[PDB]
Amino acid sequence: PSIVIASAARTAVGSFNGAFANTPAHELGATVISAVLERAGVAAGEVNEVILGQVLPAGEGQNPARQAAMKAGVPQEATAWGMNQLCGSGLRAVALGMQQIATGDASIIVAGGMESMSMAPHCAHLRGGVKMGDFKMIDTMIKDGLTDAFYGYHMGTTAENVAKQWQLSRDEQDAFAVASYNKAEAAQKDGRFKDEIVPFIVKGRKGDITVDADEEIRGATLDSMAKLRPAFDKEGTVTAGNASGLNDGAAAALLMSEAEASRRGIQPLGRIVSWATVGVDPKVMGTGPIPASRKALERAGWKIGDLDLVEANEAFAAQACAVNKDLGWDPSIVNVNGGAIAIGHPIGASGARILNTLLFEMKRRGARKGLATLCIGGGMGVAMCIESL
Amino acid sequence: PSIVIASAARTAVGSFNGAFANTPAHELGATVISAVLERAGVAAGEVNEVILGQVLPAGEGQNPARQAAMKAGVPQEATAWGMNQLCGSGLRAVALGMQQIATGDASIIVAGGMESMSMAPHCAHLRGGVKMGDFKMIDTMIKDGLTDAFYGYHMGTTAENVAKQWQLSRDEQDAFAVASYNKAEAAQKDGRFKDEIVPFIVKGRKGDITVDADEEIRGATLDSMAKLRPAFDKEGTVTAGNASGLNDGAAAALLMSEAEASRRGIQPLGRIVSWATVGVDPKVMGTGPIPASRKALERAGWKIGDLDLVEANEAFAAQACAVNKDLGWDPSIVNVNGGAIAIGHPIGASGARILNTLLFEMKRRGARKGLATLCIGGGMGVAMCIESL
Amino acid sequence: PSIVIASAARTAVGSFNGAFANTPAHELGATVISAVLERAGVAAGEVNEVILGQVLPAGEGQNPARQAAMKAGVPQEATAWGMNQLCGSGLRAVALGMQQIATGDASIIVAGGMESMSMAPHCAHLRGGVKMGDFKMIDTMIKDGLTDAFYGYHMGTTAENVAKQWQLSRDEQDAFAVASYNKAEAAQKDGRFKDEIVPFIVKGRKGDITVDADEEIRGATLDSMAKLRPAFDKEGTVTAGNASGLNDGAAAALLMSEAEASRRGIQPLGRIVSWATVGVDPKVMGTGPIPASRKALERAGWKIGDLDLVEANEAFAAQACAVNKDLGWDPSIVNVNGGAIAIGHPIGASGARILNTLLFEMKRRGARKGLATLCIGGGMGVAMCIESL
Amino acid sequence: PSIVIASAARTAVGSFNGAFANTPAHELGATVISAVLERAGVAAGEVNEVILGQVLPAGEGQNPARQAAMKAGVPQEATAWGMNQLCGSGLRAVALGMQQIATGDASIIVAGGMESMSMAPHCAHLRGGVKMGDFKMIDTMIKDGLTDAFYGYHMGTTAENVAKQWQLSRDEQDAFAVASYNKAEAAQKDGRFKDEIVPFIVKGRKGDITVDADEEIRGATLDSMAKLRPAFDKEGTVTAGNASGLNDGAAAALLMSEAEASRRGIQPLGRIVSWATVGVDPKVMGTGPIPASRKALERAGWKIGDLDLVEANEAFAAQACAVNKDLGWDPSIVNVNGGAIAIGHPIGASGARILNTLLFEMKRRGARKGLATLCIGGGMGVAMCIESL
Ligand SMILES: CC(C)(COP(=O)(O)OP(=O)(O)OC[C@H]1O[C@@H](n2cnc3c(N)ncnc32)[C@H](O)[C@@H]1OP(=O)(O)O)[C@@H](O)C(=O)NCCC(=O)NCCS
Ligand SMILES: CC(C)(COP(=O)(O)OP(=O)(O)OC[C@H]1O[C@@H](n2cnc3c(N)ncnc32)[C@H](O)[C@@H]1OP(=O)(O)O)[C@@H](O)C(=O)NCCC(=O)NCCS
Ligand SMILES: CC(C)(COP(=O)(O)OP(=O)(O)OC[C@H]1O[C@@H](n2cnc3c(N)ncnc32)[C@H](O)[C@@H]1OP(=O)(O)O)[C@@H](O)C(=O)NCCC(=O)NCCS
Ligand SMILES: CC(C)(COP(=O)(O)OP(=O)(O)OC[C@H]1O[C@@H](n2cnc3c(N)ncnc32)[C@H](O)[C@@H]1OP(=O)(O)O)[C@@H](O)C(=O)NCCC(=O)NCCS
Ligand SMILES: [Cl-]
Ligand SMILES: [Cl-]
Repeated sequence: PSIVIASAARTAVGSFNGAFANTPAHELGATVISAVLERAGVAAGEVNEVILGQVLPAGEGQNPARQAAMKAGVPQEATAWGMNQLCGSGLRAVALGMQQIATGDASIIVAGGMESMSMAPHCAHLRGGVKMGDFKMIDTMIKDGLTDAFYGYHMGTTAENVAKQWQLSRDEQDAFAVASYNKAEAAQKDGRFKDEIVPFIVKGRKGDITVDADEEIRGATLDSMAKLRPAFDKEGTVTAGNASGLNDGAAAALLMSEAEASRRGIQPLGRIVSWATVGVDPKVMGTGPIPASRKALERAGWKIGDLDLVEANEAFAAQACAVNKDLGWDPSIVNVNGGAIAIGHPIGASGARILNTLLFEMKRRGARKGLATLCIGGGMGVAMCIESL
Repeated sequence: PSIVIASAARTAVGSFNGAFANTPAHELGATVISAVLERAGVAAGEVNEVILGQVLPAGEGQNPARQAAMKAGVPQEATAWGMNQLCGSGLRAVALGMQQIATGDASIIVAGGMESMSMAPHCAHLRGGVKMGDFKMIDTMIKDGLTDAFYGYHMGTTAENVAKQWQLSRDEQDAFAVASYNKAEAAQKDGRFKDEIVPFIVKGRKGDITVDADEEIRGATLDSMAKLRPAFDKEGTVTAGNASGLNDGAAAALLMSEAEASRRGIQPLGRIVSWATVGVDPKVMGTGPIPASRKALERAGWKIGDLDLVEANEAFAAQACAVNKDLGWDPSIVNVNGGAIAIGHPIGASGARILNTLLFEMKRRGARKGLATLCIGGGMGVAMCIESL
Repeated sequence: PSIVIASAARTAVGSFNGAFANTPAHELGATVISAVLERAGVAAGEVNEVILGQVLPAGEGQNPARQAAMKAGVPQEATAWGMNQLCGSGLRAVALGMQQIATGDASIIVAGGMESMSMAPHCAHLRGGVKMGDFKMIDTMIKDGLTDAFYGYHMGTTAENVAKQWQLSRDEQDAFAVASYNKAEAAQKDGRFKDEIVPFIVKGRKGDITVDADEEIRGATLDSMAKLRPAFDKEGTVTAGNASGLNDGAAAALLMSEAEASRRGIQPLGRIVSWATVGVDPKVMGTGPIPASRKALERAGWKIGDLDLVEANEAFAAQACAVNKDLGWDPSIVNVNGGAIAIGHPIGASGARILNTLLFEMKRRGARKGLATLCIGGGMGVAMCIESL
Repeated sequence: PSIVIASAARTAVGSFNGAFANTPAHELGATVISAVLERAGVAAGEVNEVILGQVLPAGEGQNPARQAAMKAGVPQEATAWGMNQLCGSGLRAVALGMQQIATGDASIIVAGGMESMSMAPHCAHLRGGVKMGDFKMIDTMIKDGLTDAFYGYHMGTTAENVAKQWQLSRDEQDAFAVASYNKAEAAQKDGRFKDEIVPFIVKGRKGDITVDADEEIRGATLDSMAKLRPAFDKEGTVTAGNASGLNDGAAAALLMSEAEASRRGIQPLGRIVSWATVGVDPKVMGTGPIPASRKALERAGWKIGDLDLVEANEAFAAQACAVNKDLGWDPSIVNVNGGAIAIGHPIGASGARILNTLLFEMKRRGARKGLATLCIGGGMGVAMCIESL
């Protein structure tokens, strides 16, 4: 069978404790679900299932994916569930939703990801009681999202391991960072994000605020990156500038068979040709996209040179430089409008975020063969190949 | 294609703050993952992916499914992720794992569920700061697992609504409870749970303790159940006895193609013929399995009378009577060895728990056509049809 | 015997989460202790005991009064302790320190009060453990400082009771408020607070900041005060403007016998002639100063008309108007430089704050007979009479 | 003037999380206040002021001393306040109340101490917000009661400093421990605690329980105490047996002039002749009573040999041996009925607890000149001399 992406939308990537500081994840997910239905002309009463990836759902209630679907207008007859493959969750939900229609068990799937790292609460197991002494209040964002459970240190330390393993100097990593900021700043000015971004209405008590611009996009220079202190180790290279930040947002895509799009007169953004996921050593989780993209290309029967456009998520400057240096694809086609270093890294939603950036990127310049991939904590990677119709 | 279940295992369902009081979820998941590999003769280096459902992973670290696979012995080459469809998570992971091999994207899948409601922490959003006044510490088990996010009350209140519409007397619900305990009492005595249960070693500081028996099995009487006070409403019918409890445990199943099983000389427990999931009104979420089982049966080409054994999860006595009364299947084949009212309700693992109980019961008494289904909070249901080889 | 006040000092009253947001109470107290020693020519090695009132010391460590004395330079040979009579703590410590020298058990006492309501933590009894359900995180400032333990409502409700019992209109309370702001702002412009205020250096990571002005002194308007909604009752008269705020600060005074001051050539600010404390009904705790000041005046043998200057703490506009209406003293001599409505209300330190304001105003204009008094939560009041040497 | 102790009472010292696990301090204080009034024939409407020492009042509400007086029956006209000199609060409150009558400002004072270390909550300053990362939940009992704010370690470490500097072997410390337990067991068997102890009725949901016996009194052996591991240092000498525990309780005494007692026909337990408090190095806070008792004896004009009975609080076995070795008084008259090692150490109430034990023992065996003293955290000590009428 053939599965296409009829429409795709995403909210503007918000800053940590920024515009979406007090906005739950499912409310951001409800906006993109309603948006992909409007952009494709499909009614809510036709969605079979909603698949939204989310890593930090603590305190939001029973199944925020169902809450997002019901709030967006999807009726009670449909189903919904959340998945967690860390950073590659947003892209795997699209592949999982692709398999739902592939196995003949569904006809229309709204799949994507949503994440609100600002609303992540602090937790502590208190059922057994604390008879005496102090106890830690654990940050769910850091513990369940940003710390490798096998070695105990942050994901930035795994980037330091990649930097030591590939011999990536502080100047070479900062040079890759400023390139991402310069490509993202030009894209926001030229309006290359307006098609992907659906405006979100932050309902506040002191009036309403419309968010329709990635607020983590700033202007960095090569000298403003050499003054940043290392954020993870006292003798390291990864700083707050050459590393992706903590962000909120949501993204989704409307999936359907290739015959259904022709029946509805829908012109899909692209067709899902192949997907893949492979694991690596958690010490060097940043090398995840290397065998994942090659396995995706191997299943699609495509060479690396056949690709016309690449979206490789920039979790860190060290991991992004190695993947580009190793795969050897033309860096002029990788993250043409910037990357997660300049846009943001909403863990649950970043998988579908770079998919939105890629799908509209293939349409805007006439690219035919695209590829999106991300690195995953704990030593994993996911990749998907998209062809234009 | 054809997907079979080569092996299945489950831990004993532990009580709230009982044997697994201080045991993380992924440790229980590691035992079942390693068990299904031993019972089938498949090495750990052959698992492509691990799909484990889990509702309450707060404070356990990055992707507890990955931690369970690595601790069980699954190498770094494989991938892993967690899913959340509330109570139907344990069963949907099997269907999702079936689709991985169906689409030719995987060869060996270890799928199931794990949940540790005792290790569920209390949380509170504290990033924005508390300027003044008291703030609540939210229990993640109740909030993210046992409260409908659309009406705000407990799952027990939804059972009262099902009881009001289906005319289920106070005595008729207690009669279903004692029937579940008496069938569970006979199953534990006759040893019909020893094959499915894999022993877990609770390593404590005062020696080691082996857990290989469901510690929630007691002897209930009809008069000891009519004196229980309603635990959810001041004037109701749902009590602590006729409702599922808070429990810990894990369960899984090894998935593989039917040709691969014959090539390895494995005798599969059964073949996955059909699956389905549909949503219902959140007011009567206990009626989830009603439209789900018919959709699963219609895809398999089976009549309702064709089933030889049924495992319908007993979230509440009210919901179980309604699901049985509407489909009209012979009550002698539903939960022959007892149900969740007497065994326990590990949210993430209950979907695969009743699958293990069904698979080993179908094999020991020669049943050919089986069906497992559960109700899901928020108004959903999941069902799977299994045939024996 | 005769006990005089050789010197007195106070820190600038800081706003809630303002200049002293991250400054512990004992650090503010150490500055005032060092100040009263410099202004009197007495060394730190001569202080026999340090008595500092403090209402909210939770989480600050063992006996913050001892920490303030040690940090200020008082040697280990001396003693120190903290007391708690709520809002009258700052003034009762002076009377208690006066009794130390009166009974011949001490010769030089540094007495006063300190409070940091911004550093008040949230607490919860967790030793018995929370098996199930949510639990409240109790604000120590609200619970242990601003809530009557006999009727359960805020201290602002007791002001409403005083307003209802004394028939104090909303316009009369706001008129008293703007009068307090105008007297304090004009006093701050004319520099009538520089003598009392000792500058505090808030050592922050982004440089040092000197605080030498009560930062809650603002310009209020009658129309900007009549639009404020009542903060305690939905249909009431006490608002955030006509009520004292939550504030941080410290104040103290160096006590010594009248003969020792003449031996040291010190000109004391005043002599403590009489003191008194009496209790009232907790429903109308604002009437505390009424029988306390009358008992203090009778012990000194003074009539109400004999007073030349009065400092009656303005906890609320309702409580302050009632005290003036009952005692009947000339309002032109009460709070000449403003009150707690415009300066601030650090509960533990407010008792010594108005003492500093009274002592320095009596000295500059030649007043001989003064009286300071405050209302106390739970239905109490404290008052002290000061005569000039 | 002359101030006598007309009556005295105390609650049984409860164990940590024991009989008084859920009993607030002021409820224990209300029982002792009512008890000292009945034993002297004085009504509650005659008490001028209530002075209760308390170290851990976090979360109990506004001024727990006021709550204890009101619940015991003291009318609203009277006043009440709490003081905090750590371990010397219970005894210094008696001295402060003695000075109230000495300066002619009061006639009848109910003074003592109360402490409920089991009800001590965990706290954390959360107004400024936790931007990122984990934060500790501070135990108010450990932080504000048992940790030296100048060196950061527990009070047990100060005992280790005393033990190393005074040449006190670990076996000599354990030998002092069993002597305290054996003297307490014999005193409890012979009923020498019945006069001082007033029964407390713990009102629980499962019926009422009368507590009239110190539940921390057990039978210890020399070999069961020499096998205990040091609780403060990994290679130390202070164990859980030779150190005082965490306990709850309350104690008080009714103070009045010697002439007023004769007017009422009251036979006082003793007359307060002298009191004193002096500070020492916080490194060796256990040596507090050494210069404090010498100063108290010098104010009374008594030599050490003039004492007939001594109550020296046993905070630790190391500090108690050093105080006896330096002062050189006959150990046969010190703690005849046992000490805090076997009875308990309620911080706020220990000062008045050993006062009750001293007052009733001096009366029962005819002792004339007595002395009570305790060591105080942060490097202080307090002592009081009592003579018989
Ligand atoms: C690195 C990290 C800790 C930054 O945390 P942060 O401090 O709250 O973010 P900030 O923007 O405040 O960075 C701190 C400083 O750097 C500055 N800064 C950020 N980006 C900059 C840039 N491009 N140029 C210059 N300065 C920059 C900030 O303005 C700030 O200024 P300050 O010195 O006054 O504080 C966070 O982004 C991170 O850990 N990212 C990786 C997390 C993650 O998702 N890992 C998994 C990926 S798979
Ligand atoms: C978990 C649950 C049992 C809570 O009841 P509970 O009040 O917390 O149970 P308790 O903590 O009071 O302790 C268990 C009590 O039940 C009693 N009990 C348990 N099984 C019993 C039996 N078979 N016969 C008689 N009494 C029994 C115990 O003796 C105890 O009595 P007690 O209250 O006097 O001490 C249940 O009411 C519930 O809330 N389930 C929610 C989980 C859920 O939603 N499942 C469906 C998912 S859709
Ligand atoms: C009354 C109380 C709850 C105020 O709470 P608060 O909101 O945190 O204090 P605020 O100053 O921030 O009041 C908030 C609003 O009122 C405004 N406001 C405050 N004082 C004002 C004034 N004098 N004129 C005009 N506006 C004023 C603030 O600017 C703010 O407006 P905005 O936030 O809408 O822009 C608090 O001050 C209080 O409870 N005090 C009681 C003290 C007490 O009990 N003492 C012991 C009694 S013995
Ligand atoms: C010493 C201290 C750390 C121990 O706390 P604790 O361990 O909770 O006290 P416990 O009652 O639980 O004693 C626990 C252990 O010691 C043993 N123990 C206690 N008292 C004993 C005794 N009298 N004889 C023999 N063994 C004893 C217990 O049985 C247990 O050993 P176990 O593991 O074999 O069961 C704690 O009491 C403390 O900090 N005390 C200091 C109090 C203080 O500083 N007061 C102020 C003085 S200035
Ligand atoms: Cl002196
Ligand atoms: Cl009197």
